[PDB]
Amino acid sequence: TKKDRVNHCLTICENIVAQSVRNSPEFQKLLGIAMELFLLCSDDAESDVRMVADECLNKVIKALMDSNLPRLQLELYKEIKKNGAPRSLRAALWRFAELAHLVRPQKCRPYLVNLLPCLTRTSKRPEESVQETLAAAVPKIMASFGNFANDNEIKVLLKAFIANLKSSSPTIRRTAAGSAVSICQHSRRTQYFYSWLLNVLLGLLVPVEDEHSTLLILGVLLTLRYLVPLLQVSPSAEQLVQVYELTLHHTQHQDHNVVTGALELLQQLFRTPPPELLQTLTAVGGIGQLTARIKGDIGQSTDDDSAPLVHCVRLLSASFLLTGGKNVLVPDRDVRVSVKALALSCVGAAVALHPESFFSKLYKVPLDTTEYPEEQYVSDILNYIDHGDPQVRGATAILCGTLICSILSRSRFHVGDWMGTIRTLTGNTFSLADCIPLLRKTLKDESSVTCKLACTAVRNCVMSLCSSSYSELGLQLIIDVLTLRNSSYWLVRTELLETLAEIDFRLVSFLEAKAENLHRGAHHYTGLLKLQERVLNNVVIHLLGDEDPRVRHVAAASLIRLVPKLFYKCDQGQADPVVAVARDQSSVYLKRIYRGYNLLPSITDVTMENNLSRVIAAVSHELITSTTRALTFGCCEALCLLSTAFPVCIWSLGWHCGVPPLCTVGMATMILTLLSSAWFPLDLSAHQDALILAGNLLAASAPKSLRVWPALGDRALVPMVEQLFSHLLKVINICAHVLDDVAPLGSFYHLPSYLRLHDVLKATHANYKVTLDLQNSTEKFGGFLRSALDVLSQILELATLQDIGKCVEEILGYLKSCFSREPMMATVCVQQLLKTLFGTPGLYHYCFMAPYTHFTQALADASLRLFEPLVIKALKQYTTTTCVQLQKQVLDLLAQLVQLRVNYCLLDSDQVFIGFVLKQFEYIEVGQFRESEAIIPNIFFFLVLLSYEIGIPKIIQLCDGIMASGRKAVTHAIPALQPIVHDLFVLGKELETQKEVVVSMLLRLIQYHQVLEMFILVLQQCHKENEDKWKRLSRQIADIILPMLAKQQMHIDSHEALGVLNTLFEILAPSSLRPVDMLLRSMFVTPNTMASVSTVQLWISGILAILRVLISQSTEDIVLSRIQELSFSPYLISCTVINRLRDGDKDWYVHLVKSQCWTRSDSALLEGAELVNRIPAEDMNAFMMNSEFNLSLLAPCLSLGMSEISGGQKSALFEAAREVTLARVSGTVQQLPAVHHVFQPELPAEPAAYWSKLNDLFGDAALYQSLPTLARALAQYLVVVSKLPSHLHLPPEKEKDIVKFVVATLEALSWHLIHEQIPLSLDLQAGLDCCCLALQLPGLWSVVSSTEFVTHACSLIHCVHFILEAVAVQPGEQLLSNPKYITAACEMVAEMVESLQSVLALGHKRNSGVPAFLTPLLRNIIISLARLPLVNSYTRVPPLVWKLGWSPKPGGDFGTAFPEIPVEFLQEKEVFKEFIYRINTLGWTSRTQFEETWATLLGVLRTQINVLAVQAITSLVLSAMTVPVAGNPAVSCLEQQPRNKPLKALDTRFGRKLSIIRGIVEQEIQAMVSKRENIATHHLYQAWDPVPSLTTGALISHEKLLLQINPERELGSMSYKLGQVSIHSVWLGNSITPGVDIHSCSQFLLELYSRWILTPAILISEVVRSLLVVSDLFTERNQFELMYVTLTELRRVHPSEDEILAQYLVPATCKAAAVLGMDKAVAEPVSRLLESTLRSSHLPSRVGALHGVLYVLECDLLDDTAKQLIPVISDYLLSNLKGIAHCVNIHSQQHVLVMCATAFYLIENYPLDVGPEFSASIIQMCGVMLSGSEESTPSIIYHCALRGLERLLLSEQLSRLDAESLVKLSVDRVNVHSPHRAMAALGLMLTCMYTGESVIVAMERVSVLFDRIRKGFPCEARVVARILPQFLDDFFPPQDIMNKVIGEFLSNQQPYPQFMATVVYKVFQTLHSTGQSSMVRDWVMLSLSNFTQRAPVAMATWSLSCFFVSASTSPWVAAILPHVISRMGKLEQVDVNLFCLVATDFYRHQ
Repeated sequence: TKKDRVNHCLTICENIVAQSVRNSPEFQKLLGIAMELFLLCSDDAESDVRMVADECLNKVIKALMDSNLPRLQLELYKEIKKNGAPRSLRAALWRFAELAHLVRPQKCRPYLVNLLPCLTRTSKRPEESVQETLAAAVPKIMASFGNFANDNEIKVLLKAFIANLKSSSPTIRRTAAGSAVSICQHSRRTQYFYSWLLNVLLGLLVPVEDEHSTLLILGVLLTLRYLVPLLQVSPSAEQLVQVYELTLHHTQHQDHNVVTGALELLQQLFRTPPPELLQTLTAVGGIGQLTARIKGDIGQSTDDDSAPLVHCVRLLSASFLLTGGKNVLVPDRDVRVSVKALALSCVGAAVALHPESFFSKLYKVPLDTTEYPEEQYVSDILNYIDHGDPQVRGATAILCGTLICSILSRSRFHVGDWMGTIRTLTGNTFSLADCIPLLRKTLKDESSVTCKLACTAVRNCVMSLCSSSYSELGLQLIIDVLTLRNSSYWLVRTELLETLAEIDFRLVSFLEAKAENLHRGAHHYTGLLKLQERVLNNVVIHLLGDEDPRVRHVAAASLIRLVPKLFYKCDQGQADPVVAVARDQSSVYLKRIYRGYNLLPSITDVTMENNLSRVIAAVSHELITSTTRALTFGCCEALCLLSTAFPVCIWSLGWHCGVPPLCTVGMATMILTLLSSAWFPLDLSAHQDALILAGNLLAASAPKSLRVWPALGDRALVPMVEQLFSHLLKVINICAHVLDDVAPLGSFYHLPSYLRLHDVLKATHANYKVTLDLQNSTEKFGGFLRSALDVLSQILELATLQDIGKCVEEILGYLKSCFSREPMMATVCVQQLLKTLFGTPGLYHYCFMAPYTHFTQALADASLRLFEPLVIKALKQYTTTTCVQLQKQVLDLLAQLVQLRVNYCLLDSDQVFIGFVLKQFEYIEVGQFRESEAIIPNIFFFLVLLSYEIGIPKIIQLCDGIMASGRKAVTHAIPALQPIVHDLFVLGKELETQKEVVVSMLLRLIQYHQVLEMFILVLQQCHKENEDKWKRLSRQIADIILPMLAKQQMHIDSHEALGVLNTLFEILAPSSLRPVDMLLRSMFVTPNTMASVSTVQLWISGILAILRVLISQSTEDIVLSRIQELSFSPYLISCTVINRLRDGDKDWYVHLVKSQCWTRSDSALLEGAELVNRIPAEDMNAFMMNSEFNLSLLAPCLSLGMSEISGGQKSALFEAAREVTLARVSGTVQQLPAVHHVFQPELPAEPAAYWSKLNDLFGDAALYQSLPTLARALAQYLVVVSKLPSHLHLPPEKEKDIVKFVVATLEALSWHLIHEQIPLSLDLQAGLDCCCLALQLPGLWSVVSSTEFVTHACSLIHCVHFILEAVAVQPGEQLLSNPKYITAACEMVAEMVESLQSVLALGHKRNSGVPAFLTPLLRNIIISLARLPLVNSYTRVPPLVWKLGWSPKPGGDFGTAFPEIPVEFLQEKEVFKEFIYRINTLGWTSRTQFEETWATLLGVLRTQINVLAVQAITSLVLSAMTVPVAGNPAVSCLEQQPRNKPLKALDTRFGRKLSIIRGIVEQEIQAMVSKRENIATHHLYQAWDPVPSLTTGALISHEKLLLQINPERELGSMSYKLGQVSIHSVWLGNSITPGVDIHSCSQFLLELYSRWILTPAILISEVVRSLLVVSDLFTERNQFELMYVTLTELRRVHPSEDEILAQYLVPATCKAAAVLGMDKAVAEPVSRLLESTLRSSHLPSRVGALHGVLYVLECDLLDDTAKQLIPVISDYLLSNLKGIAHCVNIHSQQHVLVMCATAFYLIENYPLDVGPEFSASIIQMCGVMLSGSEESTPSIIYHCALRGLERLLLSEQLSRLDAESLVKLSVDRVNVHSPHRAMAALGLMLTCMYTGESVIVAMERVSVLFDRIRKGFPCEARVVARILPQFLDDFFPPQDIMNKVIGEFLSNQQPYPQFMATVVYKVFQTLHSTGQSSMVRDWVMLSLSNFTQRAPVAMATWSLSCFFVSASTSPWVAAILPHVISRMGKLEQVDVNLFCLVATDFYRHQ
């Protein structure tokens, strides 16, 4: 039945696994019985039976390590106690060590007690096969069952194994020695049990002159080779020196098995020495202080005057390998060559310890000069290079390696001076010139065992020579190893490349330039000796192409060690090779997204990015141009080890090659073509390294690309991500059908390419399930399944819900089968899916000048649910596993189900999982837990985050147990509080008591430098919360740590440790460091003893970190006054004190213009200003600056010379009249007295007789007349400053005298109201315009603020409160219902700002008293005076505070410098509504005052005050959004962006003519039609639109954005109206396309408004509205993605019928999807929400939903199916215009205005997506509305639908029949009566003629312009006379233009020819072109006949003189016409003489 016995064992195995039913009361009985029967199959003796049925028992265990582990391990302990056959007991003992680390620590302590009776019987067994496997289980069992035993159980077990050293078998001697030493690593006390094994063994060799049973001598020396590796009460320093004398007697005790036993013990105690033993041998006296074949006086190891390591080399040589007479070999007959091999390796490991031994004499007393001629030294050790075999010539190859390694490190590379001292002491002649040619020879040796040992000698020896004086010989040994690259022994080639990885090839390139003979060398070569390109192209990349899997892996790790060490020539950092070595030695001595990628700005070394881009150039070249299988295969393994040490996201400029050509996608296009071949994935050793490297190269595009697969946003990048996500779902599809035996989107059935991949994952899985070996790193399926769930993770971050929404079904099925094999990184696949299913330089720079200036810059700053089946399975694993890499990834999966609020239903009835985390705190304190270190930071993050739903009272009692009762702090106690402190201090009366508890615990723990990072968090919140509490706490830790720094209790051993303590004294409050009594007693101290470098090192770190305080925090003056009092003697550490511690008509024209200028006053001002122009311009000041020039001819002289500059050439009008204006300003202030006193209208003469001078030099009625004529002068000059060149700005020296003159003209205004009357009340208006502009300029406003002008800034407050009170405040009222004058100026400004609510608001019931031309002027001037630093601190205090008890002292070197208001007053609503008024209309100042108001509002964040402070945070960001000064509502207003592009119809030669004509028409509209929100003053051409340029730039003027402004807005009215930042302007300031840190304030607001949504229904509505306004200021594609996620989870939860909340979120959700891609997963949620709200009955809900149409329709090329839902929005627009065609007054205003603005945006940009019938019918609905009456359709509805009609014509989109419908409607509206209505209709008549019988139809349009002169107001017909000169010259020739003008000039129905006189003048002088200047003459003849039929006789002669002027000579007749048309009637004798002169120069002109 021998073949019948085989079939029985194998059928029992398969019917247990295929049950699929475990933990059953039927299944429990079956597994016990037939489990003992698997080993009787092995107990039966046949190799056909023994081999077959032992691999079958391993199929049961591994399929049941998850399910039934406690049932498996109970049957198995029974068999050892049975103590069966030596074949039966053996193969069960393999099984029980591998399942020892699978037990739980709950059940472990019963398993320990039962084994020690069972583990002693198998130690007493003499079977030599049973004893072997126990030395491979007592390593594994007692390391996991180690910690659970006391001191009683482990002393019994070690007395047994020593009685197994008393046996004679060589197999049984070495298994009892490795059992004693594996326990003491894990016993209970690792250091206590090392000292106990050394006492037991030396009594077995107590005094050595005995008979010691020479088998038992070998038992004691083998337990000591295993324990000396572990020695590095304690094992004492006198216990270890008894070990060492024991062996030197036993290197002499004769045997060949006992001589070889004490020579392996000596080779290992020098390599890894115990540090107590190591100092007693190098010391000079050595053993003499601890006590208080050879034929000469050696001198034993007790003697002084020589080290014992000088002694120990004399002894091992003359007995083994040297004869004391002559340089001669010892024969191999005497000493074996196994015994001569271990004696050459012990002489080499001591020279690395004590190098002076090798130069010593062999005998101390010389040996018999009669017999021997000469005595020799120990240099005949180096004659064993010629001795025979390997490992003697190879172990004298390694004796010359560490003799050169350890002279250079002994004497610091001084091989000159150190060799002199020895030669006069021991007279040998042995230089290092006689050993390197002994080392150059063994590299060339024959045997491949001799070559392995000579190339480890160059690992030690060529980093010490090459930087030494012998670096001529040091470079040659670099050369010879390069010839050893092609020898055919696989261990010879991998110890080459480690001595080519430790090379510093920046120090190696330096020696090449110095060489001249070494480049030649042998055979006289010519050229360069290129080491670097030959050692990198022809070894390291070349040895990647080797055949062995051993040689390919070691060559990758060198390119991790070579890249920081290259030095390629001529970088833009290091230039020379001299400067290269200097930068690697100055950094040494002078100082949650997934793991793949990065979003930082990524500061990087510029020259370290250059060495990493030359090693990825030659590596992608032996992967593409390679011809072998072996070059492609082991160079995908060298690219996966770069990207885990030099990641791609950090070093992207090195990895970049090509793709996106600029954050990179480097080289990832080749490697996908390797994987898609059917050749390369068929072997799992390097297909798993090509998947970890293709996920690093598609993730470095994540900081660029992100704004199918809609989040990729780069269509050249999508096929690289479509492929891997197709490649990684077909490799989790072949790992699902393999772990479960099932026959063969992700699908590999129909591919024949991936049916080859199913036979390769099934060969590596038949060797795991058959061979039980749990602890393997390399498994190639367990290594391969780790690689393809790591990179399925990193792609899902790029994915969205819309791409994965068809695959959440797919990826969850595979992981339930992929869970059991590797659950550690199968939840890292599950941790990420839930994120994206829920949305989420020249050697003076380097050595000194670059590190010297990081020093001084930080000192000035020191002066300052398908988861429900998968989620339940992961919780059963944590209770039953034991590997603590898996316990760490399960505590992060549950901190994400509580943030993303999954309800606490994972434990539906009980509290099963939370009860198990409390028990694990029992095993850490006692220490019955194996790897608590890697779980204790993540245990405590799970616990604190649940309590916001175990409470924070209970959480902090658990952490107090670990610290005082448990292990050390730097693993357990200090990472325990990093989750608590960050989640308690950063994020009422219950919260105050728990903060006192946590600060007391750290004071017990200050000693550690990781505890000092937690305490920089504590000090930065008290400076923010409460500055009274901030200074109390920095005093308590002042007198703790400075007593520690003198007694050196502070662990500052690291340079991670000195960096934490110096950022502490900056942030510690300077009041606690201001007495220098404490810092000096902690400074000038002496430590206890400076013998040890543990204690020398902590005393010099206390002196370096309290000296960073005496340099910054206190200057030189304070420090040295103290030491005169404190007797700190300079003999503190002196050379006597430091020693005991270490041991212990040219001129005719000039006269005519004088008649109206040198006069008193005239009305000729616009006519007077033109005559001064053509004065010959070389002389203005001679003809303007005179005795009496009219100063009312000087201020309108400034306005006309600006219009020349705004278009063209520089103006002689405007340049020379800036010189005249500012000279008269100075002399009146020179007429003012010297020292100014403040004006006081209440008590004027009571101060002094200063006011006596002020009425005679200033109070003259002749000097008063100038002050309103000099007051119009400075009004027009300060306006144009925003648009003048730099020649024309006001001078800096004349800047003081324009500040002093605003003060002096506003005090002449207050001086008439007292005495005479009002000044003139136009002179009320001219004097307060000089004052409104000096407060808007950045130059003039700064001078008013300084200390010199306290009198001049408090006198504009007394005199603007005197003009506002003497006009508005009727007698017997008020406005609303230090020296004295400063606080009488400070109380004055508080009263005026409360009036802007009531008094000065434009149109209030209280505003009937102010005459409403000052409510523009006096509203802008009360704002800019309370921005002064004299005043501003008091004005922000609301008036309910001063009734309460708040009055601190002011000091700022001024009057009032009050601190800001504390939070406790703001907790009342009436007190809180008045503080928010003072901050918006007032703005802010320099940027320090912006962050003061930010901290006061957040502490407010009872629900009546939660509502009103979310609205206060909206208004603070917008004053950082303003385009000028940004924080001043006086000057400026909010920036807006046109969503209409600039036009195409301009920029042609006919098109540049289009832009001049409609410049004149639009500009006098805004003087009539518009609202002046921007403009305070009364001046005319104030056209100012704050559209910026865009990274912002200059400001765009109003004439350049001619038709940019959107039709949603009233003319010029600047406010928020939902369209401020259009998504055109998001993408080109923040480059994303699918002074305040304003970026800082917008990240903090995304965290706050999501936790309130995910609050009462009052607070639901006002939180969605604050987030839509700040959306102007989101500056990143990371920031727009978080906005869209929070708004969609609301709608499914919050009810649909909340129609306040419904109309803020439809504007909110739609502006996200525009900056985001409007993709197929985004369109279907965004398109459905716009359709429903337009059906709502709530009329302001209709209006917010229509702005969301625009942003979707605006920029993104919209999806083709979703643009068929534009006929959803097209149909709504037709229905509500036919009802609001006739009547607009009835229905609405801003529902009628916003709805016609989006009709115009469809016809231009998106024509074809709507019908052609829809375009022509929006034209017709603006006929009925624009031809309505002046009350049927309002003026605001009129002007906005009409500006959009001339937009569509300039766009070239409209048809030829569609365009002429607009032509007819514009004719009928010019003849309506209202001219502001009729000024806009004239602009439409131009554009139709400017987009286009030809002679005939143009006759009708021209005569429409001529009638508006006749009928029409003179505010209208100024516009018509500027155009019609320029208008007629362009269209039709001047023979036809001439007939209509004069016949409509001479007519009796001409109401005034005055404005018709300017029309005829500009025609002729363009007709004075050379072709038509004579045709000018013919038309003069016909018009003279018409005058003979007469007008009235005074009137008829006036028209004659105007005509001949316009047709005359050039220089002087042409300038007479404004002097002629000045006097129209009123004939004079002076009038008769002027007619004669003009028409006679024409008689000589013919």
